[PDB]
Amino acid sequence: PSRSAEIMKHGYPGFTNVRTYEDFVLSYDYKTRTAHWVCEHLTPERLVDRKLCEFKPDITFPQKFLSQNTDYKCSGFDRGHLAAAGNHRKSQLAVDQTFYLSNMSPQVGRGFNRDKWNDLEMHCRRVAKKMINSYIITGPLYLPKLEGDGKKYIKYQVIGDNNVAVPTHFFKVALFEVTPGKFELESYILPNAVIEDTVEISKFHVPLDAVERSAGLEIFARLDPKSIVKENGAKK
Amino acid sequence: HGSPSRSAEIMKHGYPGFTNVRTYEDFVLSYDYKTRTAHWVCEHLTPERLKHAEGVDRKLCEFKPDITFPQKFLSQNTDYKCSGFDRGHLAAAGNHRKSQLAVDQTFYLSNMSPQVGRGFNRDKWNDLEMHCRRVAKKMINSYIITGPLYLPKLEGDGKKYIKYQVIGDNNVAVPTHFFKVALFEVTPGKFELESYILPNAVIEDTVEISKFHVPLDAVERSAGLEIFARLDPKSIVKENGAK
Ligand SMILES: [Mg+2]
Ligand SMILES: [Mg+2]
Repeated sequence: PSRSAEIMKHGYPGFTNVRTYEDFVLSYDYKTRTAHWVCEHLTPERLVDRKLCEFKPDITFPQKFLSQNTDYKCSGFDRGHLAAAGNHRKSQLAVDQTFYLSNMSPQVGRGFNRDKWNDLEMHCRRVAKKMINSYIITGPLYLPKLEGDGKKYIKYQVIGDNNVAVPTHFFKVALFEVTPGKFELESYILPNAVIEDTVEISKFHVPLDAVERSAGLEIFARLDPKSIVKENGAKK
Repeated sequence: HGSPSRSAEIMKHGYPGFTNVRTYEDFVLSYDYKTRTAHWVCEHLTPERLKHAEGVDRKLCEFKPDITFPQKFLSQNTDYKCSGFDRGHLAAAGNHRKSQLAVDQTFYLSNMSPQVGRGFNRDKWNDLEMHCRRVAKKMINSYIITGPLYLPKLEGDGKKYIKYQVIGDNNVAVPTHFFKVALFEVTPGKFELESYILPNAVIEDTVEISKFHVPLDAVERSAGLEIFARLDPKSIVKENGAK
């Protein structure tokens, strides 16, 4: 209601099958059976037993477009939450909802979901605690690669009876309000793959344009570019 | 006086989705920023609308981007040029015969998908389009929803993959298949439904279009869309020629 406007202050990346939860906002893709994007707003103050949580479908979407635990089970992938449970520990209801399958994408486990991707999540929280407001957009990507015939193909696995898409990569875009009305921007794209623990997350910095162009989204479109005072660690 | 406004008339039986919608003069389109082609298009035909207004000429139309979408999500003629694929119109030029503007707009790249030419766009796919017009000439109203599909195949590792080429600087998706669903009003409030999925591939000319019938549910699951979702089932008197 008013919370959703707080979360979405800087713009909707898109308007497709939008659902507003207690403490995050999500756009769902009926074709991939995972999200287009999720948006979160963090503050030091906003940053309960996670063990009570249950992976389950959000049944406010049509049945024919749901993913299920059986799709992820024995798939070789984790149920990887886009809006991290660790970002929503203010109430049991908030964290419970991060375990909805609409907020999950199939993720490589060891080496990614459990490690380097988690490192990135921890980074955003660490910085968010020193900031006024923070906004995080997170979502899957399906990126082309050149093949042996010299042509470009998008190729991605689908898992389970419901053919849930396994993204090739994920994006995360963080906006940190360092001083009132002034923001630091950080944009990342990481492969859905085993990543060495030694790889610093800055190696995955990309221009925001890359995220937008690849995802088909318009990110922080309400925000005046002149209010961005730092971008991927570089002063502006 | 009460004759409906055009977009309302076209969309009488519901929007399959609401993403990046463009209402053109004589068809409605939902555009996919990720694939740089449509999610779906919807058209409404009647026998009268299939009577050509003399002087309207497809020869005067130009393929061109609809520049009202953000630049970074546009396709261009150069994406298709030398790609190995035709610019295949989802809402067919031949369905829009009553004004030059109306047919001009079918040549917007938003309404184009990369299609195999010989044996598909120019042949079996066109056979399906012609079939729909032939049937529409005998119905009170006809509604057609058309769109691209990206469908999985089982590979040798025992895993399923969706794989499709992307073409040009803008990485326009080449759909694996296309769907078409036609709703034919045969008597007031009663409808015949026809649903098809064809591969974006060379198809033998001798193959009957009816070989590509699928249940509507199949199209919906594949496309991630809710198609003719407001229809009472009792209003449907025939499905894929049956009943
Ligand atoms: Mg996780
Ligand atoms: Mg054609």
